[PDB]
Amino acid sequence: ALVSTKWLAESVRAGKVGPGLRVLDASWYSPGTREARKEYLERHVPGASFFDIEECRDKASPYEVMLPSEAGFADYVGSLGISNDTHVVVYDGDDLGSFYAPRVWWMFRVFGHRTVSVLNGGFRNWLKEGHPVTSEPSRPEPAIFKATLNRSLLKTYEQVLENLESKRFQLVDSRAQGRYLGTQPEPDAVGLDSGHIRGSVNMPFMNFLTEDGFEKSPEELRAMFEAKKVDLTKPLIATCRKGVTACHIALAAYLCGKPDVAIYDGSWFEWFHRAPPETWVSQGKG
Repeated sequence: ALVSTKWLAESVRAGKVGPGLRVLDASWYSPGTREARKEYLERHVPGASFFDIEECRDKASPYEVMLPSEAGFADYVGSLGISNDTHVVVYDGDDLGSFYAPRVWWMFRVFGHRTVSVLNGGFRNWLKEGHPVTSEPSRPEPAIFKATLNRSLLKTYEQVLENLESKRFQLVDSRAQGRYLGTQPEPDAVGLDSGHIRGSVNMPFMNFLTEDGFEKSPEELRAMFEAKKVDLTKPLIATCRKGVTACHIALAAYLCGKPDVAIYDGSWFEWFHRAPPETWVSQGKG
C-alpha cells in the first residue's frame, strides 16, 4: 500500500504513467487556508490528475464527505483514465506528509479496486527531494471502471449503534486527543460539540507519521496498536470527524497485515446529529 518518491520518480522518468499507472493529487484543505484545486493546476507530478473530494462524494447528504454511489464513483474515476487493471497512486500536499490521500486509497478499495498505493512522504517530500513538477494539463484517455461496493470495509450509523451493546468490533477514533475528550472544539462547524462515542479508544492519526512526513515502520505501527491494547486479529472500525483521518488507522493496520479495518464514514458529524445523547461523552460535560 505504500510507494516511495524514488519509485514514482523513476516511473515518471521512464514514461510509465498512463493507462497502467495513474497518479492522483487528492489534496483538500479547510476554508481559508490553502486552495487545493488551484495549487494542483500550478504544480503537480507530471501526468498526475486531481481527484476532487468535493465532487466525488454524496452531495445530497447532510453529512460530511460521504461516499458517492458505485455509479458516481465509476464515472468520475473512468474520466480520469483509470480502469480496473490500473495501479493508482495517490498523494496530497499537506504539511504533515499525508492527510486526504488515505481516504482516497480506502475509497478505491471500498469500491473493489485493490491495486492502489499512497506516495510515502507525499508531495511535500517530492518537492523537498527536487523531483520534477509541471503546470501542464494531464489529459488522459477515458476508461471504463466497474465499481462494486465492498460492504465489509464500510460501517453505517445503524451498525455502529448496534455495536454499542454487542461489542463485536473495536472502535478507534483518530481525532486529536483534545477533540476526542471534549476539551477542544470541533473546527469548521457551528454548534457541533466535541466528545466521543462511548467505548471508542483514541489513536490520533498524526502519531502514525514521522515529523518528516513519512509513515512509521510496521514495527512501530504494531507497537502503537499493542500499547493501546487494540487487537489486530479482532474486528476494528475506525471513526473520526468525517471518515477522513480514520483511513490512516485502516492504512496503518493494513501495513501490519490486517486488510479489513472498516471505516464509519458518517463519523462524529453524523453521530452527533443522529444518536441518542447517552451514547457519547464529553469532558465539557455535554
